Order: sequence, then C-alpha cells, then structure tokens
Amino acid sequence: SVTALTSNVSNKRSKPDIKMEPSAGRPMDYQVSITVIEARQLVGLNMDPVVCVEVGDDKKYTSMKESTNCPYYNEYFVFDFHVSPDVMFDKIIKISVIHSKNLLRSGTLVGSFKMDVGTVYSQPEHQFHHKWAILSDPDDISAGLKGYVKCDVAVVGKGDNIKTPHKANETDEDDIEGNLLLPEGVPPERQWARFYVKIYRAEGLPRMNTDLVDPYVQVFFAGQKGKTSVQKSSYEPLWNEQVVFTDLFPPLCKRMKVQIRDSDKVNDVAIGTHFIDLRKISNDGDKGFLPTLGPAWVNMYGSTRNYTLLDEHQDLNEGLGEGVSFRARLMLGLAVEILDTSNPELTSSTEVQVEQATPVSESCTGRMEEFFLFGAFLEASMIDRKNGDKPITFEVTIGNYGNEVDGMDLASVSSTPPMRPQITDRNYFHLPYLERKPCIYIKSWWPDQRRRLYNANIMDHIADKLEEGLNDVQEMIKTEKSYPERRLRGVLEELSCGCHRFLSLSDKDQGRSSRTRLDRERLKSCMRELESMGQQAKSLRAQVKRHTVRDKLRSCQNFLQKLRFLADEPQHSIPDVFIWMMSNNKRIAYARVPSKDLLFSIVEEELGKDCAKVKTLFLKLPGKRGFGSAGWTVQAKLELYLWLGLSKQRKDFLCGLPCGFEEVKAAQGLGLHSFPPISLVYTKKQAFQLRAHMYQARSLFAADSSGLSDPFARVFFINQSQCTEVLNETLCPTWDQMLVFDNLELYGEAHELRDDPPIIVIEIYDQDSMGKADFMGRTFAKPLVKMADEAYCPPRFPPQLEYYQIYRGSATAGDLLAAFELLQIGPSGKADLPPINRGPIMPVPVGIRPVLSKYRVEVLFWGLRDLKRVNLAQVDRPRVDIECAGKGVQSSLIHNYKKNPNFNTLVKWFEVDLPENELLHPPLNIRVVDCRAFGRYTLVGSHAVSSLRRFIYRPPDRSAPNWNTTGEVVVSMDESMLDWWSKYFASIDTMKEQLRQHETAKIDELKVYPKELESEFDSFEDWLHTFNLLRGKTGDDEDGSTEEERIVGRFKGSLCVYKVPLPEDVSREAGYDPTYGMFQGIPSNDPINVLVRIYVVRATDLHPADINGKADPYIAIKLGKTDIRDKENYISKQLNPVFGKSFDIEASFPMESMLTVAVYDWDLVGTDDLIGETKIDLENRFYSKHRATCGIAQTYSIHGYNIWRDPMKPSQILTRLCKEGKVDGPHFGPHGRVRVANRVFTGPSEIEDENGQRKPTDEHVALSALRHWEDIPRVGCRLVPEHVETRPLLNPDKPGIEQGRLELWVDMFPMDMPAPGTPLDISPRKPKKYELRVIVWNTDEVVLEDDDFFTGEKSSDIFVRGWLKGQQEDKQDTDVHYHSLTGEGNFNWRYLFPFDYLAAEEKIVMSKKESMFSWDETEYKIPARLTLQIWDADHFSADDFLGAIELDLNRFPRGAKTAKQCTMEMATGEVDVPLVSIFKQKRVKGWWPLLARNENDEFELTGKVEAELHLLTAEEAEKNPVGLARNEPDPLE
Ligand SMILES: CCCCCC(=O)OC[C@H](COP(=O)(O)OC[C@H](N)C(=O)O)OC(=O)CCCCC
Ligand SMILES: CCCCCC(=O)OC[C@H](COP(=O)(O)OC[C@H](N)C(=O)O)OC(=O)CCCCC
Ligand SMILES: [Ca+2]
Ligand SMILES: [Ca+2]
Ligand SMILES: [Ca+2]
Ligand SMILES: [Ca+2]
Ligand SMILES: [Ca+2]
Ligand SMILES: [Ca+2]
Ligand SMILES: [Ca+2]
Ligand SMILES: [Ca+2]
Ligand SMILES: [Ca+2]
Repeated sequence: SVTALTSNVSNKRSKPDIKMEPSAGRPMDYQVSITVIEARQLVGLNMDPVVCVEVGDDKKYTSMKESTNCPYYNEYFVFDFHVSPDVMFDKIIKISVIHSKNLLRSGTLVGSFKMDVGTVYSQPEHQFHHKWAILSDPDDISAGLKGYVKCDVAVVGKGDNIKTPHKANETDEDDIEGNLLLPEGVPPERQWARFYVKIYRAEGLPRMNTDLVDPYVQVFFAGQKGKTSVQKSSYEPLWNEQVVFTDLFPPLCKRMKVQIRDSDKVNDVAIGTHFIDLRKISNDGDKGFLPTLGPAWVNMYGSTRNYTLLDEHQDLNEGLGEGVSFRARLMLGLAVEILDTSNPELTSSTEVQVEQATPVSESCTGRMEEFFLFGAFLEASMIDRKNGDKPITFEVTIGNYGNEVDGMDLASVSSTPPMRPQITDRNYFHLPYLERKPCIYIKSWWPDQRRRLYNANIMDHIADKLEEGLNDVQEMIKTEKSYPERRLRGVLEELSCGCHRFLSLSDKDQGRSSRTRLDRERLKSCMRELESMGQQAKSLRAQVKRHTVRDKLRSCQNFLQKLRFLADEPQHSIPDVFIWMMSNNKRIAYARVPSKDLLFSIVEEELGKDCAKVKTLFLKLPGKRGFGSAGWTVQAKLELYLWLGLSKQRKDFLCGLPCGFEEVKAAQGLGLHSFPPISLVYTKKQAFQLRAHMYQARSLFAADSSGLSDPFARVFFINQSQCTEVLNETLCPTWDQMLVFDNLELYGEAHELRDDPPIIVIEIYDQDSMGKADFMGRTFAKPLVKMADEAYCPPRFPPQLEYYQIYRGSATAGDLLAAFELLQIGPSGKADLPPINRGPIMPVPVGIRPVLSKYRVEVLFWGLRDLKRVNLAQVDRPRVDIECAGKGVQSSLIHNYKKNPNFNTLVKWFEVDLPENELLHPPLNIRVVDCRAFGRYTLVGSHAVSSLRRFIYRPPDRSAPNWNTTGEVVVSMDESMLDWWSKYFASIDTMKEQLRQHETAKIDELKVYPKELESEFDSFEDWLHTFNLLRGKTGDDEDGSTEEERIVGRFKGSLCVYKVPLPEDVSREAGYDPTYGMFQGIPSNDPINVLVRIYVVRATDLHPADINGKADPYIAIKLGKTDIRDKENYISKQLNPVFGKSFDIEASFPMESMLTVAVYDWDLVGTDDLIGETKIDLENRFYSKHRATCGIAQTYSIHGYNIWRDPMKPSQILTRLCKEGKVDGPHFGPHGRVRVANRVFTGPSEIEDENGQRKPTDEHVALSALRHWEDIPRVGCRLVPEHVETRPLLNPDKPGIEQGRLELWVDMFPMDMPAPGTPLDISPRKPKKYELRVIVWNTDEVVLEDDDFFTGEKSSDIFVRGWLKGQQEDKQDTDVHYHSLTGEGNFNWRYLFPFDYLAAEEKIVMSKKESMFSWDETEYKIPARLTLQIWDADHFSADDFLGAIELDLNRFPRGAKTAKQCTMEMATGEVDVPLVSIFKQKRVKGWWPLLARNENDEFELTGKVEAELHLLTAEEAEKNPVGLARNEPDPLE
C-alpha cells in the first residue's frame, strides 16, 4: 500500500469539460422551512409575544400568546423563492419577538436574531435542529440577553435530500446553552463590533445619464444599508467617506454588497456591484484575524458601457450574473473594531453612520507599472449564422484600455481588421484567416500587485493538478481500469508536493512596504492551511486502498474546494480581459479570461495556465441570452494566443506561438525588433488528416413528439465540418461511420501538439421533415495525434472507442461512443497513413470497432400497466417490440388489454452480437406499440435500458460458505395500558438511537424506516423490473415538464443476457427448462383479488396551502378504479397532522397495483389544493421474494398491543416459504424447537392469551425462523418486517422539493386466503381528563403599587389571577384584598382547571376556534403550565401587573414551607432547587416567588403566593366535588 502512479492513465484529458452555461445567475427553486418551537426567558413586563419570522423581504407571524415570558408556538413556516444561489444565500433570516402588534400599530421589539441563508446551508445537513436563537437588542449595544427562541431552520434546493430527524416526544430537560443557534466555532457570547467600509475613490465610470454621471456608493451588510455623498459630474469621483455599520461579531451574515449607483431623480440605477466575502478576508480562532481589506482596488463588472434608454442586462449591474464588460474600479477598504460595550464613554446607538474616512494616497495600492497585453487570433470558426454575413471584428479590452468605442510611442491596436465570414455549413461560419492571423496589442497601467496573482496562480496550479488527478481517478474508476487506488496515491503525493512548493514560493517579496494587512494575514493563513493540507494529504495517502478509494476521492474533493476557496484573491489588481465579437459595430458575444491566467512569470508555478498558450475560447451571449434556446448555438470559437505581463518582461512574448511565421508590423514599427506585430504571416504549414470514428451514441435527447429522434452528428475541426448519416426513430443510433477530414492545414509547427491537440466539437441534431434540425446536444473531444515519424503501433494505436459526455446546455443529453485520431501526412505522402478499407460511407475500421461475441437476450414479458391515451384513442391491442443492436424479438399480441394485460408467451429470446467489453454494450430498447388494423401501428411509448449490466447473468458463487447447507447451526432466542402508539414511540426512540450510533426492551417494537420501504429492499426488483415508457419531447431543466409527465405507461418484466455458448453445468445449475429458460421460480401470472389496507399514521412538515400559513389535510387514496377522498375527516389548521386512519380497497392485482396516497388541503370555497402525493407500486411488493405483503412482527402474541396482524400464522408462513423454496422443513419436534434446512432454532414453547394461562404452540420458534430467514442456505432472503415507512410527498406543480413526509405502511392480503380481522386501532390517543385545583391561601410581601394622593402612604389592592390553558379560556380571579399596607393578602380562593391531557406528549389538548370568524374548531396542544399572577385593582383605570410565576406542571420547583424560606432562586436559573411533577406527587403545598422585570431588565421579587396544587382525574373529581371560590361543596374561610 505504498506504490503509486504519478502519470495520467486514462484518456480524461482527451475529453474536455467545456460548458456554455455557468452556474452564475441561474435561478433555482429554494425553500426555507422554519419551525418556531418555543421561546424562553423573554424580557418584558406582561408581554404578549409574537414571533416574527422574516426571510429576505417576506415576513410571517406566529399566533399571539397571552402574558408569558416562556411561550410555546410549534408553528411551521415555508418561504419559497426562485432565485440564483448567490442572491438566495445573501437573504437575511431574522427571527424576532414583538408584542402589542395590531391592525394599525407596529409591534414593540423585544429582541432579534440575525443570520443568513448561507450559514444555514453550510451546516452538515443544510439545517439546524432544535437550536436556540440568541435574541439581542439590535438598537442597543449595552443591552444584554433578550431571550432565546428554540427553532428549526432548514434550507433545501431543487433535488436536495435531507435526513430530517423524526418528531418524537420532547419530554426532556433540554439545555439552552449547549444547543445554541450558532455555527461551529462561533462563541456563545458575541461582542458588538463596528464595520468601517472605507470608500476612497473610483475610476473609469461609463456613461449613465444620456452625458455625465453622479455616483455614490451604497453598502449593504446584514440587512442594514448606508450610502456616501453624491459626487456630482465626475467620471473619477473622490469620496473619502466610510460607512460604519454596528453589528454582532462574528457576523452570521457573511457577505457584504458594495454597489456604485448613479443618482437621478427619474430612476436610480446601479453601475456596478462587488461582493466582499467575509469568509475570504477573515479567519476564526486564536490563529485567526479580524476582517480586514485594502486599501486596494476592486474591479466591478456588469452590462455593456454604451448608453441605452432601457437595459436588458441591468441585472448584471446589480451583480446578479456574470459581468460582460468592465464598469468601474473602486478603491476600497474594511476594518473591524470590537467595541467595549461596558464603557459609557461611547454612544450605544447602532445606526449606520457615514463619516469622513482618513484619505490615503494612490501609492498605497502599489506603484503603477506598464502592462503589455498581446493577442493572436489563430483561428475563428463556428460563428453563429444568425448574426448575419456582415464583416466581423474581435475587440479585446482590459479595463477601459483598448475600448475605443465605450471606454474612457506605441499606439494600441485593440481590434482585428474586419473580415467577411465564409460558410462552413448551414448553421456556422468561419473567418478565413489562413496563413494571416490578426493580432492585437494593448498598453495598460495597473498598480504592481503581481504577488497576489502569483500566489493565486500557484494555488490554482495545485488545484488544477488535483482536479485533473481526481478526474482521472473518477474516469478510470468508471471505465474499470486496473488499480484505481494507485493513481489516487500519486495524486495525493503531487498534492503534498505542490503544497510544500507553495510554502517555498510564496515567501518571496515579503519586504515590500505596499502590502496591506489583508495581504500579510492571508499569506499566513494560506501558508498554514496549505501546510496542514500537505500533512493531511500525506496522512490520507496511507488510508487510500482498494476498497476505500471511492470515499477518499470524496475526501480529496474537500481539498479541491478548499484550494479553490483559498485561490480567490479578494483584492483585485488587474481587471479581466474581455474578447468581444462585433458586426456592424454591435456587441454580439463575449468571453471573459481572468488576468491572473494570462500573467507571465519566470517561475513556472507563478505562471498563468493560459499565458503564452493558445487558448480555446467559446464566446457566449451576454446575460440571460446565454441560457436557454438562444445560448444553444456556438456564438464563436477562437484559438486565441494570449500573453500578459510587464512591458519590461515582453522579450519572450512570442515564444508560445507555433513556429514559422513572419512578423508584419505597423508603419511606426518598421526597423524595431521590440515592436509587436499587427499580424503573423505563416510560411510553414503541416498537412493533417482527422478520422472521426462516429460509432454509436446512447441516451440521447428526444426532440420529436414520439419520444424519439432522427440523430446525425456533425463534426467540426478547424474550419471544416462533415455529417454522419441520419438514422431514423432512435435515441441510440449506431452510425458506424468514419469521417475523414482530408488535407487539413495546421499553420505552423505547434509546440506540444501531441499533448494539447486542437479541440473537436461534435453536435447531435434531430433531422426534421422540412430541412430544419433541432439541437440535441454537444460534446467535445481531443484527437490522439500521430506524428509523421511515429509508428501506428500499440499501445497507443489504434485508438479505442470511449464515451464522450454530451450536454444540452447544462443538462446531460447522453454519451457518444467515438474515437478520434489526427494523423500527420508525412513527406512521403499519404502512403504512411493506415489503409482505409453503403456506397461512399466508410465504416469504422477493424481494431477500433468493438470485437463482437454472440449473446442471447431472454425477455420476460410480465404485463403492461397504466397505458395512457395515444393521440386521443384508448390502447386496446398492445405489443412490445424489443430491439438491441439491430436484432430483437416481438412479444405475443395482447388481444384485449382491458380484460387481462398479460402475455400468452411468458418468455421469448433472441440472439445478438454484443461487444466483448460489457461497458461498450449498446442499450436495449423497449418499444410498446398499439397494433391497429390494416398495419396502422402507432407508437405508445418507449423506454431505453441504458445498462445491461444489471441483467447480465453470471453463475452464482456456490463456493461461498452460505451455500454449504451441511452441519447443524443452533440459533437461540399499567402493563395493559399499552397500545400501538406505545410500540410506535418505542420504535421511534430506538431508531433515533440507531441513527446516533450509525453517525458515531420491555415494549416490543417495529422497524421505523426514515425513507421508503423500497429504499431498503432494492425497490423489490429481485425478479421483476419496471421500465417507464416515455413519449413526447424531453423538457428542459428550466420551464420544462420533467420526465414524470412524459411517462405514458409501464412495462413489467425482466431481462437476462448471457453468452450463448453456455457450459452444460452452468445451464443445469440455473435450471434451464425450455418453457421459461433462465427465469425460474416465476409466480403465477393469473389475476388475483388483493385486499389492500393502507394504514396512514401521520404527516410531518406539510407545505401550507392556505392564506393563513396552515392547511387542512385529509387523505385521498387512488388505487385502480377506486378513488377515495376523505374530505369529511380533514384536520383543521394543522401542518403536522396525526391521521391514525386505515383504508380498505379491494384491487384486482396485478392490474390495479399503482397505489397513490395523497394529502389534500380542504378548502371551503374553490377546489381542494394538492399538498403532495407518493406512488408505491404494490405489484413489486406483492410478487417479491422479500414477502412485502404483510410485515412480520418481532415477537408473537395473540392479544393486546402486540397482536399478530397477519391471518397467516408464523408456522403457516414458514411452511409456505419452505414449500415454495423446496427446503426440507419446517420440522417441528417438541414445541420449543424447529429444524429448517441445516439450521435449528429454539425459543419459548408457550403462548399467553388475554386470560394469561399457558398453552403450547410452535409460533414463537416459527417466528424466530422467519426473523432469521436470511441465514437459510438455499433460498434465504431478508423478509420485510412490520414497519412504518416515511414516504416523501411530491407535487408536480413544485417539482424537485419534498414538501411533506407521510408516515404509513401498506398490508396486502390475497382474498383467496382466509381474510384478516379488523384493522389495527392506530387512531390517536384519547386524552385523559383531569382537574387541577389551586387553592390560593395568602400572599406575602407584595409590592405596593398605589400612592395616596393626599397623605402619601403606599398600598396595594392585591388579587391573584390564575389560568392553565390560557387567558381567554381559563382565567379566574380572586376577590380583591383591598388596601394592603404591608403586602399581606388573605384570599382562601379555589381555582378549578378541568383539562384534557396526553401523558406521552405532556400536552394539554383543547378544541377551540382560531378566531370568531373561523369555520371550524382546531385542536391545539400547549404545555401544561399553571400561571399565577399578582395584580393591583384600580377603580378608574386598568389593573396594574405586579408579578408572575409560570409553573410547568412536570418541572416546577417545590414550594417553600414558609414565606420567609421562599427566595428568588426557586424560579430563576439556579439548579439548587429540586423539581417536582404534579402528575406523580398529586398534591403540593408551599410558597412560590413572583417575579417582574424592572427598567434595569433584571428580575426582582415583587411578591410571594401560598398555593396548594391538587391534581385529580375527572372521575376522582366527580366523586369528591368542590365548588369554585369559597362556595359549596367544601367551603373555604
Ligand atoms: C377577496 C379576498 C381574497 C383573499 C386572498 C385570496 O386570494 O384568497 C383565495 C381564497 C383561498 O384560496 P386558497 O386557500 O386555495 O389560497 C391559498 C393558495 N392556494 C396558496 O397556497 O397560496 O380563495 C377564494 O377566495 C376562492 C377562489 C376561487 C373561487 C372559485
Ligand atoms: C361560503 C359562505 C361564506 C363563508 C365564509 C367563511 O367562513 O370563510 C372562511 C374563513 C374563515 O374560516 P377558515 O379560516 O377556517 O377557512 C376554512 C378553511 N381553513 C379554508 O382554507 O377554506 O372566513 C374568513 O376568513 C372571513 C374573515 C372575515 C373578517 C372580517
Ligand atoms: Ca445622474
Ligand atoms: Ca423534431
Ligand atoms: Ca425529427
Ligand atoms: Ca387552500
Ligand atoms: Ca384550506
Ligand atoms: Ca383552493
Ligand atoms: Ca394602581
Ligand atoms: Ca389599586
Ligand atoms: Ca393603573
């Protein structure tokens, strides 16, 4: 485990990853789900808290809780967005607590918590679970903690899969400080800090008014904003003004948007936008540093600088996409000063100040040095013909230098001379440069910050080597080359060598005084991080082995993304080089090359990856026009030589070009050797011949309404194009055509031509009837070059066919099995070339085409399910035509699809020559057609089995010890208040424990699956497979209808592919009979009635479908003809419903087998909205060898909560499984044992019924045999247990985002068997009725609120206010103890609080209307908390709140014996007071403190109350009745 390969093994370098659609600016469906659970320790006096949840500009509110500092909400909010990831992660999640909000007055804020979406998305599962948001006053740095809000915050994108923890009972003493809502590394106490965004000056602004500009800089940070003054009429404005924000440190909103804007009274418009990432300019920990930046320049990009009345690329000026032109450069700085909040010498205001910053000079950013940029357009081809045949120039700009139309000694030549295009084909032009390549040269002046670009070049060189190595490892894993773990160890060796090389290279020029603080701190951080990366790579090299390569590759992806993170320099020096295509002086398409990629250095690692090299550029349409249908066509394709560096370093600026050219220079440059040329005239040229072996394609795009295409491939090389033949009605053509590009001319002897060949562009096109063609995708290739002196010999020659990944923009559009070679025509002519062996169409020659071996494909035709309407007519006589590689077989004609969609001949077969390499196997096509009369066959649908590797038969490994089947192996094994919810909650807790164990017994259990049941049992495809038939054109990833709409049916069956010379012992061990073949043990195809019983347990995190933020869910189940819609049993205003339902549907299997369980929002007016649905496909479950009909329980009992559901007893199931599998057994001897095959099981021999007396039985040991059925030697299989699966709910209207989790399970019982009993009572628990009697005896030391108007003595009119469920449903007041001069009150007043209680959830259940106008009663679950308050009664004003205590009825402090022993420490955060539950001790008498918050925001003792809590049931309360207050029965004094 030491040896390694340090060279590329596969041909991944010949398969470029060029894409025309970047991820920048692409909108994507996002969803932020925030579940406000509760709040604690809120700061206020008699507050009615409402939690306001804002994400971005959208805001939602919880319900109002009356008079509590520890409220409980359990309310679910969903915020939906369709924005780009950079916009979405910059949105500010603000969880606030307000009070006194009504229809006209905004609420008074208690505290707020700020964090952005990107901090939530950087979590391990893109979420926080059960974490407490630290509330702080956002308008006061001297204010303390304002409370905590326990909440879940989750962010999901389109296609994200999140393991959400299940909603168990929350009956635990949760820790607030150990579970805060902070990312890891952020301290629990966050100081206040000031963010000085110093803005000095700007340069090179474009035209904005018509013609001047009046710029200012607006800075956005963490939801705050502030702007500088307006510098009127200035292209080079000077502010010297700092925008000072005041915010918590470290900030959880980690990006800052600096944006130059133009002042205008008509419309305020953005000029340019740069985002300062605070991650890249700071580090955390003891070795970290505060966020610092500058004083250094920053380059902003956006739309084109020409003025228009309206700008369709205005979003580029807002930073919402990739900038297509240089807008301005802004000299910028940032400093963070941590404030001392305990010092009253500074103001405590948090408002954004705009002050005068200290001015710094232009020399602080570095001395200006002359930079020389040179370009040479060697090739221009693949120009879009929709631009017209007008003359085409290429204008190169860098900053404003070279922009002679919109921007603002040697004279710079920035544009090529105009050249009229010539036709390549019907879609593309090319410019005929030939021997005369046009050239550009631009003089520019930038500050000398080349050290930053050199360090970024070294880091990106290490990242490029690592990325090429990981792509090599991934590719030769995919193509199954030998020893992938040897290459990855060499990749880690190269990574550690590069990381060690960076430490020796980046220490140069540290003595320069022009370095900023960010330069020094980031150099130290990069040195430390790359040293740790090198040591981690050397440690990970020892862990790379044969079986662990595929996850150390994922670990190396973390090193790759960390290198890409560290390589981005935040202080820009030189703006990016833009290359624009122009015709009729109109900007058409652009490319953007970073200037660090073109920068020249003596050191090889500091050299840019594109400096002194011919770079293949693909110009794209600016802004949104580069995506979608407009960006499909190649706008242009350039082979552009580029060099950038100092003008003192331009001695070797022509060294990377191909040799053999004469420099033709300008008229002022005659006689000067150092003058750059305006053109190159090549005299040397090399003849070449390209062979494009277009053999095959697969999985291609469907561009016709039948779901197929007519593909042909057009191959582009230099300025030439050739086409393959059109193959009709296929998505996997076998073109088998070699395209010979004869007498190609490569101008000049290109350096390293064998290592960097010119790129080949291949475009697939669907031929249509009227001569037009639909774009089907594009792949790229690099030919494997033969020189004239080379021999056409192995191992390099002839080239092997490889799969090239085709892209329809960003989506994958199949693979192209092809090989490309570029053979040089030598001095002897074409006789040195290999010989070339359908008319003029040439086949792929022998040695490149795959060697074929004979196979047999046996097809099981099981049935056809859910065939939709073809055209408008119903399918009635379907037939399945299956074709692979030109051969095939056709199924028996289904003479009537309605009565039985089954095939008379179960298995057919055909023989077909397939390649010896199983990776080169062509896909097999299933094609269902409706056989009408007179030969009028119409296409119903088509499925493409892309890989036959799943269906390839190989003989089983009978040398495994499981098959040995010899030698005996012995395997051994109130209270009546339990229900199904007991075992369900036990299984939920157990599943939580196994999830904790995988990350790092008195109650019998089932198996709770966090996913579907299909996810744990290989989708029940052990013998029967599903093939979704498709029709219609494929939809795009944006504005498409996706694959699920195109499904027009399902074909049921299997495939079995093997080499047709089978050995006779292989065929006999497979049991080949002539009636079926390889498909043995196939069950009966006859129709059978099946009782389907769907138990719906609950749903969690349902998407809101009403205007109040909630929904009214009910269960609608569709199965065959049966369409149950349970609208009468909807649960009102609940997003986490507990259904507890069971539905019985008698379905005719295997026809009515597609089960759809859906959740619908009931609406009083209009149609009921769909929340989500899931498809279960019960046919695969019913016919599986896993026995997914009825789940098998852990232990057997015939009564109670653990009752055996199945009408077949475990002995009958064991007998059936032994009979079907031909296993000798079951052999019951005595009742405590059974022998099945070579294994003997033992267990208990007696069962107990409801009376509890014993009875001998065999069912325990039979169930023990069924639980260990996987260990059976011959036909052993893991049986499906009794389970609750969690199926996600999907909406076609909002695709890709799961918006519900429906927990259920399905039981199936054949009706020819004995019927099952009644369904299980999984209905939710009825709450036990109780009554809490709180006798308020006295009060002591209550504060005196009133003051005497005439004599000044203090007094208080004390009365006690108590409630259990709420102020509007359980409020009871004692009579007023008037005129208390010492705080003593005498009440002897009894409260009565009847309430319904769930013991497991510890929640009071109450049914009440949400409002006065609400249609129905809503079930609410609140914590059982008794609130006792003291008040002062006023005759001519409102009563005054004095103090309160909130006693949680499970965790309240024990009351003191006297009033003197009562202190504040009973109710505050001290742990020294023991806790007492009223549900256990049943009577508590004592004294309790009453607390109120003063204006210093601490708690104070405002009184004490003597109380006697006494909990009974309703049955105990009825047999011992008492009256309210002091009334009979049991009167009080
Ligand atoms: C005039 C008062 C307007 C008040 C605001 C408004 O538009 O209310 C729509 C209401 C409620 O409809 P939903 O709950 O489905 O809307 C919620 C939505 N599905 C969502 O999830 O966003 O519908 C009607 O009034 C009847 C319409 C059809 C009548 C045939
Ligand atoms: C058909 C005759 C009129 C029937 C009017 C009626 O009852 O409308 C229903 C709603 C209240 O009922 P729900 O919110 O439960 O809606 C039910 C369920 N959650 C749903 O989604 O629809 O009425 C208002 O909002 C009126 C507020 C007026 C304030 C002044
Ligand atoms: Ca203006
Ligand atoms: Ca078409
Ligand atoms: Ca077509
Ligand atoms: Ca609705
Ligand atoms: Ca509704
Ligand atoms: Ca509706
Ligand atoms: Ca008063
Ligand atoms: Ca009073
Ligand atoms: Ca008052």
